[PDB]
Amino acid sequence: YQPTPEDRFTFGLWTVGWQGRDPFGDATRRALDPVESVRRLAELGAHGVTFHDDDLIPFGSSDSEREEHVKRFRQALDDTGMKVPMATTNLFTHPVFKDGGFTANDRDVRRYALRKTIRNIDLAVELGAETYVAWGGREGAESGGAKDVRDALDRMKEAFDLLGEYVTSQGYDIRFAIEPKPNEPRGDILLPTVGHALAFIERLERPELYGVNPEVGHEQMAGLNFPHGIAQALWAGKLFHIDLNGQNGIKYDQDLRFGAGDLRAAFWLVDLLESAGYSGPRHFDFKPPRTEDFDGVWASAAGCMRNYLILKERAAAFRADPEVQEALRASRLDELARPTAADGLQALLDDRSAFEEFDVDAAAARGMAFERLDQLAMDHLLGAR
Amino acid sequence: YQPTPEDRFTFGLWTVGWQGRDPFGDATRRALDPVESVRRLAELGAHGVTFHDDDLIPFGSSDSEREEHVKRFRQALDDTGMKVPMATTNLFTHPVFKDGGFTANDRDVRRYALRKTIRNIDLAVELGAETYVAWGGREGAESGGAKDVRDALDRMKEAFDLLGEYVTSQGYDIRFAIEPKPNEPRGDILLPTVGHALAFIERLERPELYGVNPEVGHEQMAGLNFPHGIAQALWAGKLFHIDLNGQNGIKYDQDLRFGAGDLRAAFWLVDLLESAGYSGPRHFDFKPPRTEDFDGVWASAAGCMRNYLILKERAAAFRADPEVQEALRASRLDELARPTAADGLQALLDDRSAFEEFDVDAAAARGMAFERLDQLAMDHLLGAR
Amino acid sequence: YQPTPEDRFTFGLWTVGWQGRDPFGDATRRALDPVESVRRLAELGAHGVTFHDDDLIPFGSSDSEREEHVKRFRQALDDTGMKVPMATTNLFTHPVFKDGGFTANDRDVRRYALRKTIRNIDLAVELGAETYVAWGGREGAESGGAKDVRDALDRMKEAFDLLGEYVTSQGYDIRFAIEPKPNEPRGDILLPTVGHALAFIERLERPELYGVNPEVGHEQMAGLNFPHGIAQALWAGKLFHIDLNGQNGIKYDQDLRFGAGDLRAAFWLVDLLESAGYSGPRHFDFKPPRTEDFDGVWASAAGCMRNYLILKERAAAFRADPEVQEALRASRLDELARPTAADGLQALLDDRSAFEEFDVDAAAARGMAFERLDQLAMDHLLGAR
Amino acid sequence: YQPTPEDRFTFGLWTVGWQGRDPFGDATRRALDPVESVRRLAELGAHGVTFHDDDLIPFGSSDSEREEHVKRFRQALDDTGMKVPMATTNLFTHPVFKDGGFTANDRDVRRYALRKTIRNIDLAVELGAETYVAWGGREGAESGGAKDVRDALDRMKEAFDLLGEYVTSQGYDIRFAIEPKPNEPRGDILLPTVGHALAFIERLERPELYGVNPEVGHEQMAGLNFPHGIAQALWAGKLFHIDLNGQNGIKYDQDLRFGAGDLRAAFWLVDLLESAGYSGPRHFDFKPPRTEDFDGVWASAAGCMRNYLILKERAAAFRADPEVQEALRASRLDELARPTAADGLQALLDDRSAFEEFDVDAAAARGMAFERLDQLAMDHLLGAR
Ligand SMILES: [Mg+2]
Ligand SMILES: [Mg+2]
Ligand SMILES: [Mg+2]
Ligand SMILES: [Mg+2]
Ligand SMILES: [Mg+2]
Ligand SMILES: [Mg+2]
Ligand SMILES: [Mg+2]
Ligand SMILES: [Mg+2]
Repeated sequence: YQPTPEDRFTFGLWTVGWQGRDPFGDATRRALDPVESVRRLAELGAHGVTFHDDDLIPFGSSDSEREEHVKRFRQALDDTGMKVPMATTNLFTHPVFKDGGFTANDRDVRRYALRKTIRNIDLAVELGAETYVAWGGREGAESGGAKDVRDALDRMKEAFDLLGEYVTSQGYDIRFAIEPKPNEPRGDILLPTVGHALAFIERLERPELYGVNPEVGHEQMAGLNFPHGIAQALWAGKLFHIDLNGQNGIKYDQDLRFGAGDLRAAFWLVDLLESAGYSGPRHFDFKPPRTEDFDGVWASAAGCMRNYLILKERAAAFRADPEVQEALRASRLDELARPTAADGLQALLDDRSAFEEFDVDAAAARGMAFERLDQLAMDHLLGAR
Repeated sequence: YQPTPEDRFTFGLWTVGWQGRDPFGDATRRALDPVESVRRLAELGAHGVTFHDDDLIPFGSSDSEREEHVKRFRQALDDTGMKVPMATTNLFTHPVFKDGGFTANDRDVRRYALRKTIRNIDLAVELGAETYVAWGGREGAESGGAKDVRDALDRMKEAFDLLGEYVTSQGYDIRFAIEPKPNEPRGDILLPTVGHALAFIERLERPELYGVNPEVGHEQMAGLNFPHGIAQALWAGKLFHIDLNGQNGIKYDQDLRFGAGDLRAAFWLVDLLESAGYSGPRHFDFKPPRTEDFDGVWASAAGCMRNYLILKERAAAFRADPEVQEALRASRLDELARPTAADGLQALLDDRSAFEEFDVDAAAARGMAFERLDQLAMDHLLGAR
Repeated sequence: YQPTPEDRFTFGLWTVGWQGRDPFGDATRRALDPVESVRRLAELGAHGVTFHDDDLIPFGSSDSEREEHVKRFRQALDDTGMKVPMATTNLFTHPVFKDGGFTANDRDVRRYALRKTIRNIDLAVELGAETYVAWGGREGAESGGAKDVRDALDRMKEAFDLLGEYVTSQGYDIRFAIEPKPNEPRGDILLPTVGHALAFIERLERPELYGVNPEVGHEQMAGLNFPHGIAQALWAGKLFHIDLNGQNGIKYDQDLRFGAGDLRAAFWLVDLLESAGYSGPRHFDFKPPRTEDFDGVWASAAGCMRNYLILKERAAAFRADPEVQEALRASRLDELARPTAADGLQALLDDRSAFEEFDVDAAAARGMAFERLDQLAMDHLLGAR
Repeated sequence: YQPTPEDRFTFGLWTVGWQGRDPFGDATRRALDPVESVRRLAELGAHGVTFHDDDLIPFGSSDSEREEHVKRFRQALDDTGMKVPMATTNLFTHPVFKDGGFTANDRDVRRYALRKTIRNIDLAVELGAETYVAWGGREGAESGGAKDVRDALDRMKEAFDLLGEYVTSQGYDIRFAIEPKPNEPRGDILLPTVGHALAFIERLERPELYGVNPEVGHEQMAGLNFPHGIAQALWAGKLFHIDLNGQNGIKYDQDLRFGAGDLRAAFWLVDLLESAGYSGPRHFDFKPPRTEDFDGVWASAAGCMRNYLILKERAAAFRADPEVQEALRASRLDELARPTAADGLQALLDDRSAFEEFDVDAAAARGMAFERLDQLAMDHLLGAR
């Protein structure tokens, strides 16, 4: 189960670089130089890395310092063959963003947030990124009167429209991906789920430029089914990027390594991505627990990739098993894929077998055989066949 | 705090008529005749009632029995002045719907579900309903392989497109409202939140015909902020109807009377509906607890309306208080309503006060004054001013 | 992975016998004769069955009808070799119990609940049960003023004390097990978790007679770690019985087959029960989903036992792996088992290496190596070694 | 609604002193001198303050620096009349505690944790504290193999037994209170709820020395009913202290000001504390949101006390209303307080009115009248009577 760069596994600089500061504790690890992270991730078999502006260039850097930070980083990419497929903006750490960036109540903060974003879009394009992610972690509220949400959505649409005007006027070949999260660090965050983000995109001026960047743990913080939400994003043509990690139910954002948390949900996710032919990066947004030293950091990162590859093998074995293929027919998955009424509305209205002469009791007696099918999936996941 | 029919309070026949059967217990109340419910709700000051087909016409009724059930019902409406603003279809009780209606794996069940729906659309229009609600309570799954969600969404879109073709060909003046719910009775339900439903509507052939019917308790079963979701639905122009009740957190669907559950969320909801000028029915989808006899049924229904009227008074007093109006300016709600960059993208890029000369430390030091504002809201809710 | 009666797998009559009625739907399966269930479970390799009084003897049965129902049941046990290790009382289905049994506000209902329980204790002893379970599903409230919880706990203690007086005066060799549940069907249920039940037992007059009957899905409805709670019950010497099933997070009580839901938690549970030497029944309290016909009922029951046996093999392989044993030493699980201060309080106070000369920075730098250990557990669960 | 020191309102130094650093953001406020906090809280009408050792004496302070920090603090207490009723130990911030204090896998860390605690017990007694709180925020795990919970509970019992030996040998008049929390910052925390903590205390060598310090928001992070848990703690005689704040459901620990979050639960809590005659401190463990400047800090602290006093008035008015007193009799709260069987077991067995001649249908038909009672409580809370 050895990863190769062809598997397209990517990691944020902020993931293996997390120093372990949590709301009740100080850092347990020293800071990692971005160049060392790139080198160490390349040896593990990763394809590339991603970054926030402030991960790569310390906040408040002079233009001269900025140029040398980028130059060092580019040299590490050239030495290793790593790519940078995605970049994003930090609009959440600095105190100025305490009430948001794009939807801060203060207008001057909103204009600053846009300029900070635009400057990193230029850098991302220079480094070859294809996707630009926006996680509005500070957009939201702890109390009801603090934020008029209709006005906030007006401001959010205004910001993303301006960003789309900028990339189209510059001729950039980059697309945007909105990352939803239901809560934390704000009491409630705007666009809290995949669904809310997909709905918002359809009101932007150039919807074709925007998709979603869903994260396993974030949808699970609302108790939702992550594979179901990914299926709706794929159905809409909007899965531009994906963040993989693990989460144990409804609680604080744990960012466990992928495969931890809800293991069966991880299996059904990999089954779906591989069956659908998703061709984007398999990106890990995770935190090595602060109990770990640097050896544990790299073990946890390796485990992300290993677990994806194990689940990929088991899902493929499941779908290729002739006994599973007949169980899928026994449960009428083949009929689900067939149109309900390709004969049209009038023919349906005239069809007495659809109502007047439909035997509801005979249809109701037909078992779905879902439990046999699900035990075949369990046996395949566990390697018990 | 006396309701009048001008307040537009409506109730489902199935609400006060719930006999108290739950998954662990038998019914504690006898069945109510729809005619008696209409009479008793009119005396309490309700505006009208809503129904599922099977609430009004017992399943399996002959055409002759059907005509007399409707005739009796219409006479009660004429005697009381009650209206019927909304109707819906039962696609969840009968065993034939155990794997769904519109997205059942069996194609013949899906065609039956469409014919059952179309027949009740005709009845709804005859009784004057303006909105037709769809709650897909059986659309979903308990296990991952049972339902290919991309195929299921294809079938769901096919069903709603056929329904829109039917109403437009018949010249009906009725619109559809999709009611989301995250889970129960299926392990996960398709279109689980307001957001997912809004996103789905934008892929239908005639999106102008479809909106949402959100329910307080359902969004709270995913831990989401119900007033925030309503604000996004209003922003999109899609709040066609609303279901009011109460829910104590993430658990089974409690359907408590409105004002029970999360009281502060009820206050912010009423504030938003009244400020936005929502003019549709204030519909209660609630269950009088099975501890109650019929006197308790009518007390619980009266309490729904009373709590709405109390909260309406307190929210109005909050917004009209000059001290609250200056607190809103102190927290810069006025600036949130002003465009970020009406001067345009180029002017923003050329504005040195937006980045090069922006004083981030001075802006970061400005307090938001949100806690004073929220205590003014608490004082108004509690009548402590 | 074939079960034998030596594995001690047991099932409630109400599990495979569940007809599929849920709060929104009618039954999808016909009722099962208890004699047929006993026969079919014996062929699958079960050890025995459990029952509520009303599962075996329809409510309101004459003494003559009661005798023939028991006689038929006993003959099926004799023909198959099945045992009855546990019995319990239905104090939740009949409308008279709508506000509780032992803690109903009406005193005459509380006395009736005690007499109904005592009559089934006699039957349980006659059939050889060693454990008598109490699930107070109706003990609780939907509103704050309905139930004074201090008075309710007085009544709950009074009921269990009277039951302990009864069994000791009759010379019965049977013990009680309290089954906690946080909510459903009441809005909040008294003694909602394993912890609350353990604490309550220590205030009874004869605490040695009472332990807990925890259920996987119930602790997960509060978001708690089920293996951790089982460990505390074992530590206290109070794990008298256990209910095995599956649950997908915080929502309605799903009662999925064991191994579904949180698969990793099922692995750690089996590891703990087998390591600790738990010798009681492995009881399944689960519902075959109402999508299934009778073939699916028996497939789902077989899957309960199969999943336990697979996890038992993988946990045993994990603990016997020499590489796992050195990883446990690397993470200092051996030091956790050693007393902190067997030298005593005074020696600890005089030990300068414990404070004055303790090198906190060197200790803080030691990694715990927990992520390597957890990936070894994942590899063993998945059969990737 | 003006607080006086007779109301016994207390605040932790770490509450108003929280600088606003969260897991995704830097501090938004400068650090407060403990002496200034004492002065400002005294002017607001607080009774006293509480502290962790490291709040008052920076970690790593020399004995000489330690003496001057305490001397300054004592002078502020003398100048203002503020008391110190509670103190606690920081066993969670420093990296050395990353795997726990009392239950760390490393034995030398566990011995250090005990010595750090004992040194602050001496200081607490010197400053007059009556209660010593222990919050084991780092005791727990993110993965199943990292922590054998039976061994961890052995170590936890060993630590608390040693602490009880220390206070009894020194002749101190101080008692311990264990503060439960279900999760955060560890993935699962040991003793996660009030119930688990009460059960654990009964296995200590001197149980009379230990009680609980429950926190509103912590029990709500498991979806539990906080007034119900407080009632069980009072019933057991173990409510030694209480932490008041607000929480919006199952998510990260919000620590909102008291009265925010679940407002109805706050009403029922105040009703219970006042009815039961709880005479300990009303302690606020809350965080002014990081959106606020120092004016907002003091507004949020004032709001804690104001909301308690408003709810106290409304609960008193509820219980004194003659119409509420007859509604309580209508719902048979008076019968709940009467023994079920003071006549004894034999008389109950001989009572034919309890079973043979009990009319279950007549009893089942009696409504509980709980909804009328709950609307009277709502009207009183809202000042609508
Ligand atoms: Mg995350
Ligand atoms: Mg992410
Ligand atoms: Mg509902
Ligand atoms: Mg509804
Ligand atoms: Mg259950
Ligand atoms: Mg059970
Ligand atoms: Mg807290
Ligand atoms: Mg606390």
